[PDB]
Amino acid sequence: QKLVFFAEDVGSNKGAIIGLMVGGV
Amino acid sequence: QKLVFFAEDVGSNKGAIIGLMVGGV
Amino acid sequence: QKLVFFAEDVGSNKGAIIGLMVGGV
Amino acid sequence: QKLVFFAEDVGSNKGAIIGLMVGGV
Amino acid sequence: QKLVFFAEDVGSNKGAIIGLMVGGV
Amino acid sequence: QKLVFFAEDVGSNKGAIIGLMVGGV
Repeated sequence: QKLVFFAEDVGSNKGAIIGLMVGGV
Repeated sequence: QKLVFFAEDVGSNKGAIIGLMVGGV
Repeated sequence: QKLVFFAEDVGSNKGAIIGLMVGGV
Repeated sequence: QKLVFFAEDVGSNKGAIIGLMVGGV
Repeated sequence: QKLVFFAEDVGSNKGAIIGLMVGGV
Repeated sequence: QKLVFFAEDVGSNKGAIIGLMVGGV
């Protein structure tokens, strides 16, 4: 008997998350 | 009998998280 | 019998987390 | 002249993030 | 002239982050 | 002229971060 439980990149961020961006005012 | 429990990159951040960015005012 | 329990990069930060950035005022 | 820059819960976690959960084997 | 830069819960964790949880084997 | 720069709970942890938890083997 062999069992494998595999989970990867769960709720993970590998990119850009930005609330807001303003070049100027 | 063989059992494997594997979990990787759970809730992990490998990118940029920024609340806000302003180039100037 | 063989059992393996492995967990990596759980809640870990390997990138930039910044509350705010202002280039100037 | 009044400026406001406001951000909340940017990339934040509220609630459960679970890679895997097994009741039993 | 009044400026405000405000940020909260940026990349913060509230609640549980669990890589793996097994009731028993 | 009044400027405010405000940040809270940046990359902070409240609650449990658990890599793995096993009831018993």
